[PDB]
Amino acid sequence: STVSPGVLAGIVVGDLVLTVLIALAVYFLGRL
Amino acid sequence: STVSPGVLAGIVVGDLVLTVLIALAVYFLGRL
Ligand SMILES: CCCCCCCC/C=C\CCCCCCCC(=O)OC[C@H](O)CO
Ligand SMILES: [Ca+2]
Repeated sequence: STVSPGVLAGIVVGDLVLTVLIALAVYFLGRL
Repeated sequence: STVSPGVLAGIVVGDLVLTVLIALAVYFLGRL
């Protein structure tokens, strides 16, 4: 087979951190 | 190693849930 536990965690934590970065950037670009 | 179907489903849903709440949070905050 499915996915290794390390690959999944990396993908997901990566997904979420990116989600946060985008959210911050939308907020601040919205301050302009 | 390999991730069970149950855990994969739990993780995928946990990700989705945190994603929409992060989006909601920025919706609210951007409104201030
Ligand atoms: C292999 C591990 C990858 C780590 C990735 C972490 C990302 C999920 C973070 C928070 C979920 C919190 C929301 C709660 C939603 C239901 C609980 C849940 O996610 O359950 C997972 C568990 O594996 C059920 O078997
Ligand atoms: Ca995502």
